[PDB]
Amino acid sequence: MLTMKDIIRDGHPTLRQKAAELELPLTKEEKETLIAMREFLVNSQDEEIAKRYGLRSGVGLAAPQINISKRMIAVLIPDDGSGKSYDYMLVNPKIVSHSVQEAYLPTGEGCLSVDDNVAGLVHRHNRITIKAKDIEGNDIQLRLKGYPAIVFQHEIDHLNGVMFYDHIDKNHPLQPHTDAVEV
Ligand SMILES: O=C(NO)N[C@@H](Cc1ccccc1)C(=O)O
Ligand code: NI
Repeated sequence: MLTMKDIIRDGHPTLRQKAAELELPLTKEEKETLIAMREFLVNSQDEEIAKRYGLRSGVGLAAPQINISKRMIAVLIPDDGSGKSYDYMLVNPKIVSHSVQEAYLPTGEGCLSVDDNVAGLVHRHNRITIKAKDIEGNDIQLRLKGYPAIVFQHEIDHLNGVMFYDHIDKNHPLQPHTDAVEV
């Protein structure tokens, strides 16, 4: 199983590289590392396993964060309210379209790879369409709004060497953009 030992930290140069596109089919090694990335998120969300193994709670993980410079992401967003849950292991995820209207978490964002908290709103697209492959090479198209769109944008950022804190207005960090939706 993966643990916080496996997650590299702000300053590691792998987090600032552009992740390489994967060829398909995936190698067994690649499937296994993507299943383990999901398993980490699952483990990080069980309070007993997470206490026992000192896991931070996470809803998304990009392979660069375990120092693998490949374009795979895991998202595990539990039901929490609506009936909408998100459980996705994506290969070569790409945002193909998005809203002009922005969205932000009113408390800013966190990062398993970031030991500090950073204050500041991170404005993202309220709505996105993603095309990607699943672990078996089949085609996935996601239409996402609000919380999940923000999480996926966070994870895809990692594949392009971008960190949540790069989006933070240096002067007015807690000023919401006009007509930006609060999630
Ligand atoms: O750090 C990772 N993945 O990179 N995952 C974040 C996801 C996230 C995104 C935006 C706001 C809050 C949280 C986490 O702490 O669960
Ligand atoms: Ni992060």
